[PDB]
Formats: sequence, structure tokens, C-alpha cells
Amino acid sequence: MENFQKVEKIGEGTYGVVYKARNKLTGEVVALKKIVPSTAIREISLLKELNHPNIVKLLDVIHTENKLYLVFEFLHQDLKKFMDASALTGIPLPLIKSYLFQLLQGLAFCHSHRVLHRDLKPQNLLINTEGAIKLADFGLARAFGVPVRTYTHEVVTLWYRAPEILLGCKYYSTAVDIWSLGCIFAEMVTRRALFPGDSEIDQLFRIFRTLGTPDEVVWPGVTSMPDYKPSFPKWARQDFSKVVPPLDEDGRSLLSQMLHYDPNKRISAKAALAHPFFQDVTKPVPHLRL
Ligand SMILES: Nc1ncnc2c1ncn2[C@@H]1O[C@H](COP(=O)(O)OP(=O)(O)OP(=O)(O)O)[C@@H](O)[C@H]1O
Ligand SMILES: [Mg+2]
Repeated sequence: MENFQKVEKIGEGTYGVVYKARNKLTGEVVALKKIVPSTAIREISLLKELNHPNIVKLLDVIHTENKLYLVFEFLHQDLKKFMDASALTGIPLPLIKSYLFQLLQGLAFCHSHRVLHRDLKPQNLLINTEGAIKLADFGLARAFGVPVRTYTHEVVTLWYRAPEILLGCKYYSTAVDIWSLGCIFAEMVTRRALFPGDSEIDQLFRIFRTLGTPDEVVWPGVTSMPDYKPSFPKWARQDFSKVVPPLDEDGRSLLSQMLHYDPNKRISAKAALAHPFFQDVTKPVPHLRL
């Protein structure tokens, strides 16, 4: 830490506080996260080689006196803040599409190396002035554990959690990050979270009320999951024309496949990049005021 000057406190999250800092020798402006168990050091160290332009770069790992400091590339804004700033107008569709496309490329890269994010959400999607968007904190949930409250006792967002996780599947796949991104895609288009649950049962029941209570027809094996109960109410599925209205039929087809109940059938990131929705994809630059 003596090599870094804390410029400001950016925020705090699940695992610790994040500061904007300046490297006192390289001159570099970085984001410093102050979070050590053996398995986590090893796991965090492999993240250093998972480099991709749509993944926030992990520059260095500082393990000192029982404390762990992760040094990241710094981006000027997160997607929650961008959404809140664009609320009156909504993010134009071409930027939504470009962002979704780029995040899918990030996901196909990590997923092809068998690494899952596990906790995608707007705060973990960072943007710059050029039109790029990157996934932040990739791999940290597996490296450290995912607590019900943050280190600041603040609540864990359930809004983007895939239903297999909520139903108690222990070994879920890379399909959980596709569910999350699907949820974030719907939220960019409508300017409202898709499933804002405020407890596990609330989250699950918000899914069931839009997508229909899953059964053995749509998801073979669902009724035998750990937290599955035969007493769950039976709600009908709703039309995506009603769920994300402005979106065209390519968008709606892609989103429903990203929200498939059965994780084995949900589209993978690589097939999603070939969907017809991305046929006219471009890379606009956002209106960003730093
Ligand atoms: N590399 C980074 N560059 C710039 N700002 C960042 C960076 N990483 C995190 N921040 C921002 O700082 C704030 C704190 O992030 P942090 O990761 O602690 O919590 P979170 O993303 O909301 O939750 P989680 O801890 O589960 O990731 C968030 O708004 C995040 O957007
Ligand atoms: Mg984060």
C-alpha cells in the first residue's frame, strides 16, 4: 500500500471497500479493492491471466499482513449509474445492443476457460467514454464465498440470480451468468429491474409470475431440486411482448432463450453472439459526463 495514494472512496461492496488510487511510482490511476485463506490467493492469482478487453483488468494482487488488496484497471462509471442518468430518455437501443454484444464476448471468453462470474449485476459492469463495457469482479465469488450481507452489512442483491441457484442447485453452470445478463438486458430496455426480489422467495415468486411456475415439462428435474416445494403457487407464463414492450422480435427471441428455465437449454454466450439480434450491431459512444 505505500506505493498507492488513495484519491477517493468509490464505494463498498460484498467483499470490501473500493478506492480510486494513484500508483506513486508507475503514475497509473487504478481502482484499489481492500478485501488470507490459501485457496483464495491461488484462485485470485489465476484471474490475473484471464485477460480480455471486455473483462476489467486485474493488474496486481497485494497480500500483506492478513489483508488482501486487489488492484484493478479504473473505469469511470458503472452501469447502474449510467442507467440512473439515462432514466428520462433510456439508453438508445444501438448502445444497449453494443453493450450486450460486448458483455457476451466477455462471457464466452471466461466460459470457454470454465470460469463463471456468479454475481453479474449493473454495479459490476463498467463503461468508458469510447463505448466499451467490461465485467468487473469476475471470479471473486468463487474465490471468497458470497455472503447474505455485504462487509458493510448491506444486502445482497438477488435481482439477477438464476432460478437453479434459488432452487438450491449446488453445482450450477456458466448458464447462471447468461440468466443474469438477460435480466440486465431487460432492465436497460425498460428502465425498470425485471425481477426486483427482496427475499429469496420473493425473487423466485417474481420469476414464476412472469415466466410461469416451472414444472417437469419445461424443466426436467425441477420438482426434485432441493428447495423445490409442490406447494409453490402455479402461475401462468406471460408474453415477452408485455414484459419488455419496446423490444423488437429479434431482441425478444434472444431474451427468452437467455431466460430459459432449464440451464442446459438456456443459450450459451457463444450461440447468443450468433443470434440475428446482432446483425446490425455497431459501437456507439455514450453521452458520458465525468
Ligand atoms: N475497477 C473499477 N473501476 C472503477 N470503479 C470501480 C471498479 N470496481 C468497482 N468500482 C465501483 O465501486 C463500487 C464498489 O464496487 P464493489 O465491487 O465493492 O461493490 P458492488 O460491485 O456493488 O458489489 P460486489 O462487491 O458484489 O461486487 C461499485 O459502484 C463499482 O461500480
Ligand atoms: Mg463489484
